Amino acid sequence: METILKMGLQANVGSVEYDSAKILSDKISELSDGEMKLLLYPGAQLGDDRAMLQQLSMGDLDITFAEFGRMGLWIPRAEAVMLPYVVKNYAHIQRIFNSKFGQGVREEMLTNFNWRALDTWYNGTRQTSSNRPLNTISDFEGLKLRVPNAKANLAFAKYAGASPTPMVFSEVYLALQTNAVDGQENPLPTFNTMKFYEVQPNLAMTNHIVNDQMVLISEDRWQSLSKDQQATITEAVSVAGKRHTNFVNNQEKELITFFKAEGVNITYPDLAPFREAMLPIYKDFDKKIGKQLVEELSDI
Ligand SMILES: CC(=O)N[C@H]1[C@H]([C@H](O)[C@H](O)CO)O[C@](O)(C(=O)O)C[C@@H]1O
Repeated sequence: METILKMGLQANVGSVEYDSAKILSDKISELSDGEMKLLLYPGAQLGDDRAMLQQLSMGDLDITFAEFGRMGLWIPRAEAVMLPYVVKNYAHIQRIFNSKFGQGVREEMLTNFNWRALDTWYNGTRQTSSNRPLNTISDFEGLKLRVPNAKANLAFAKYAGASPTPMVFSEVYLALQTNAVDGQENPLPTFNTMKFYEVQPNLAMTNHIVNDQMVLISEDRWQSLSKDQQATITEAVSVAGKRHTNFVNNQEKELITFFKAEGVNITYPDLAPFREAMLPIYKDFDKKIGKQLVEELSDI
């Protein structure tokens, strides 16, 4: 081996994201005949996504994952893509990523922050688990709902009427287990592999945020690779992404049966009241960004 790359991710070994990172790594080695290798640093051992993104900018890490909307911390308009109920499905996030708006964000990521977006995959639609059944939006009143350190998720919790509790991902299981919080929200593969179902007796299909999953490489690293090495990474990303998105789609169907068998009570609230409750988020965001951006993205 001669060219050694490093990838970091928050998700643990055993997660869909890790499984796909291992595919990346295996395909990079296979297609390069062992000349290239990808080392893997899971479980947020390097920090959270925000920290790993900075490490990519500095060249201390080569590859990491990030949602398009997470770019909003550095490129404010991108946040709109993570506001609850804006993105309808994966095909919609693909239209956004490929649109002139998406291209403009991707160019800014490369120019300012040394991030080259190679693809974006489907990471699932977030759902809300809890220690009591949630059948209507009114049931969110008083719910101590853990959220990531992300304003969109915090706003979902706030406008649903819950009491948002930001917390890093690695601390969630213990907080649920001890009832320090009453619930969390994440896609179903995550709810499975993090074992949150072991400590959450209810799951509500709020369908509130569609998460993509960009594969970012340091632009400096990319430019230093040969054309052959670039082709290897492009093909590895294509192979891994096809498998990732398909696995998430399959799991979103198959996991319902599994969670029921494990004793989880699954509820399906009417979502029209949830969508209505989120409208002030869009008005505020449009006011801050200076245009009707949420509506323009929703119509892309
Ligand atoms: C790429 C990445 O690290 N994604 C992580 C996301 C994002 O940080 C968040 O959605 C904001 O974009 O948060 C989690 O879902 C969470 O803490 O519940 C864990 C997940 O691994």
